[PDB]
Amino acid sequence: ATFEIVNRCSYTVWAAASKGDAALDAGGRQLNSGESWTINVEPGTNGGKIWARTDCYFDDSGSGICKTGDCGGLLRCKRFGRPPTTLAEFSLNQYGKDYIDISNIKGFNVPMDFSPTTRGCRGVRCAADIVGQCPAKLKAPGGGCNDACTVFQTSEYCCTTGKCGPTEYSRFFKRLCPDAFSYVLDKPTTVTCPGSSNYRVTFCPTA
Repeated sequence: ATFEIVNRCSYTVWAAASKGDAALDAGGRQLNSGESWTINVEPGTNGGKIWARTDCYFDDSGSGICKTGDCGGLLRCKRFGRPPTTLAEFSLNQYGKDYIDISNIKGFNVPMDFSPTTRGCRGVRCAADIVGQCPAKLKAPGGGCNDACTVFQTSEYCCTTGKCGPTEYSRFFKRLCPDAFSYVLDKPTTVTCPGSSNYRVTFCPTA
């Protein structure tokens, strides 16, 4: 499956794609304002994620650091990135179908649209100004808006015991972005697409 990753933001981002234990495709690449990078993700990929990283420096071997989304200091990500990271999440060819969603469970750094380029389902979007409206105690000094598990490390925010409910913090994400996961047990906003669909992830989809 192809995922076209498009940076409409006015600033550079370093796209990242991983299923947690491995890169997807090259795993990472710089996208200047306007650039598009198309990756190929193996069918049957379960638990894939694509995200943006901001204010990165890499040296000539592709080692450095990002202020959001850093995946162990590599340009080419093999693991998930350091919150805060808006997440495009997908599992492909799961008993005949694809599942996609955007999640704020690991915070928000960059607005995002996650849409199929092929027929038979709809896309999802979290494009509100969550960084600018971010509650005081969630603001990440490094840039972006942390989820409350990251900040406070409690069973309630992290949903460790599998029994959490919504919170004042999760409700901020859900109000700004109703169509993205705001906490682990949020009512699902997952979209079912045909097996083997193709996709576009657009950073900053709106002015």
